[PDB]
Amino acid sequence: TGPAAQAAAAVQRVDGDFIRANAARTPDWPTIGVDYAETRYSRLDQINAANVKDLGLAWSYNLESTRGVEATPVVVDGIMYVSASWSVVHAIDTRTGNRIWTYDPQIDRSTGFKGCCDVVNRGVALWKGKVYVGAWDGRLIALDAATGKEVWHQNTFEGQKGSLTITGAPRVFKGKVIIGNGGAEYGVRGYITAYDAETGERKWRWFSVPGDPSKPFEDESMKRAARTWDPSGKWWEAGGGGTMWDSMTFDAELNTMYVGTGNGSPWSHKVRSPKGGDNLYLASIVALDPDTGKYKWHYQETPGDNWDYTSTQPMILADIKIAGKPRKVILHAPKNGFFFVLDRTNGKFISAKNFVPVNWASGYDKHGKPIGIAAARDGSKPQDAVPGPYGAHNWHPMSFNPQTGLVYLPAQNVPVNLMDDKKWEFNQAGPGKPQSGTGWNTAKFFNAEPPKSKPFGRLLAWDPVAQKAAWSVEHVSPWNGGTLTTAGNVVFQGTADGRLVAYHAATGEKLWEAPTGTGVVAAPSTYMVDGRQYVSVAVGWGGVYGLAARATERQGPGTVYTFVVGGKARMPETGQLLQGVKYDPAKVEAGTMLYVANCVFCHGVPGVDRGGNIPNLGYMDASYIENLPNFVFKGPAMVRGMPDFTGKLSGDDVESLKAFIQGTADAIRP
Ligand code: HEC
Ligand SMILES: O=C(O)c1cc(C(=O)O)c2c(n1)C(=O)C(=O)c1cc(C(=O)O)[nH]c1-2
Ligand SMILES: O=C(O)[C@@H]1CCCO1
Ligand SMILES: [Ca+2]
Repeated sequence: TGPAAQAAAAVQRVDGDFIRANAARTPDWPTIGVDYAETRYSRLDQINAANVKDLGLAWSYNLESTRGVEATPVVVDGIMYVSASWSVVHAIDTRTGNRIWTYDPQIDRSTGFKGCCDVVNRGVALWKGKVYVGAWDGRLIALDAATGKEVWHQNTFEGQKGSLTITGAPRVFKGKVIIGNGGAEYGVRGYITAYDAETGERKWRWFSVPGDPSKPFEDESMKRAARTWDPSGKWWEAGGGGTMWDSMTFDAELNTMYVGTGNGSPWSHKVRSPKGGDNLYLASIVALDPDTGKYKWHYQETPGDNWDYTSTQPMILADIKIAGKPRKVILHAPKNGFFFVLDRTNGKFISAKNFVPVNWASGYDKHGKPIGIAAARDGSKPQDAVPGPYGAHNWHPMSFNPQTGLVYLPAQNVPVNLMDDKKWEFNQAGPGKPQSGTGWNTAKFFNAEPPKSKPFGRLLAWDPVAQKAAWSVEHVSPWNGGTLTTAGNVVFQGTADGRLVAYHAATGEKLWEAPTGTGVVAAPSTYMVDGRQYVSVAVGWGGVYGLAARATERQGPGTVYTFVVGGKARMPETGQLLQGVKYDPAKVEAGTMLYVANCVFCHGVPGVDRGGNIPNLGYMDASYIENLPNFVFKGPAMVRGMPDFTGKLSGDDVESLKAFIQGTADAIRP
């Protein structure tokens, strides 16, 4: 009614000029990152360091999901849009806390296995009356802002090979809606595509890595890039990787957009490109002309990527003084553990400093190239990878407060040990090849020896000019949520252990907190409605680490929590180690290999891990393990994302899996 008409009117106003005008005072949060630079800085200061202790719950909304929720809500004139699990979009009237509409693309649940890292979505984009979502199955869908009905869709995977999915938020720059995809763990060729925002007509496409060099190159950037790959490994079969699954930003004055590119496929550099090569444009920040998609320049953060070191993590465009001169930069802290400051007018390196311990490089030289540590490229034997695949910083948003000059950065360590699988062949699944049973192709072996580093999680306030930490708050677990900062001198961040917390932006002192029940991964947003400031966070534990581990005992549905000074709304709202399953201990080794090939990256290690948004097999009732075939072949949980292993497991393979599951629980029992 009133909500639908308000929604139509509010979203109709969203365009480039609107996003710029929203800068002087930010009453709305029109893009997932507030502005095109994606600073995630609100200029609102009604909630400030002196009164944030009086925040209370204004309302909460049930997203009804059970898997990860990674999106920051966007809000214009009190009308909120946020996605949940399986690409479902919700439009919420913040004045009542009630649903306006829900759009469910009805993703085939049997395809949950096609993505490496949970069935997530990092948000929607708004533009001239429509809401855009990148769906799991490859559709870019434009929805009517008032009704949630589809206006148009594009099958963005048409004609492209491999296990592609979409998890990121689209961006709309100058009337073109742009989206990438995920899949480099499986073997795909990364690309982004731009479509007309009004009609959906395809406008341009840019691939981040070259195709078969015996075929015409799509553009000069591809011909140039081919000179940095060794064709003896036929990289184009597996695809090469380079997926752009998360960060994109835009500078309208420079008429330049920027995209972070992903890791190599397969992960092992010696397998992917045998004789060497930087493998452009993997692991880079790339600048493109937003109108034509044409390459302008790039800066490669990790040449010869060999550890799943994506550069897709969220960058922030900022204007800061360095060496006493004004510089227009890009701030970026990707998985590899270095905080980069780059010149956004030309891609020139300014500085890089590690923000956590690292063991693949000792630093960057004066030309902006890493100085490698040899052992890290020795794939012939197990080697701890620090930061490793989970990343020193993953997609969880960071934020920049220009008044303190600090970047509030979620940092962590999840120990992993890697070595190369020199006998890997693309799509040839087999025992011991990690998750190959559902299409992964990393060409690595994991934890052939136990990693030695210790896990950690902390919120860093990083000074990009001095390239050092101004303050740090230690958390109990890795995989804490994204951040928000505001002119009220506060920083908001949810924790893996189940709280939304506000800290003083200058000191890191904790000023306020509330429980969220489940661990939080998405970053909050803030906005004004009828003269009052609200802070909202969409809570749904998940993402790749959240599939298998957790730091709260409690599990519940995805929920948007919204706080205001004085709110009074009421808040909404482990196990036994498996024992007794009959098994043959002699089959534990065979079961270990079959389990690593088919189950580990969703169910974790039985008993050792406790379960995240997917339950751990070492804590299930014995009936599930005693009767395992009932569950792995066209099981009752297919509708929830448990794959069908028909044609993948046979004979006595399930008995071997039982032996590994009960045997591992028996080995660690106190
Ligand atoms: C992620 C893509 C998965 C892979 C790979 C495997 N499993 Fe799974 N499983 C997954 C989900 C999302 C679920 C449902 C969780 C819920 O209850 O909501 C499951 C569930 C199971 C179960 C319980 C079955 C049931 O009907 O309740 C079992 C026993 C199980 N899965 C076993 C299992 C094994 C042995 C796998 C490797 C062969 C395996 N799963 C892979 C997701 C994923
Ligand atoms: O290589 C890829 O294409 C790809 C895709 C995605 C994804 O789309 O979410 C992730 C990753 N890689 C990845 O390396 C990673 O650490 C990761 C974590 C998460 C998550 O949502 O928690 N997604 C992804
Ligand atoms: O790269 C991935 O898809 C994830 C990150 C952690 C392990 O595998
Ligand atoms: Ca990856």
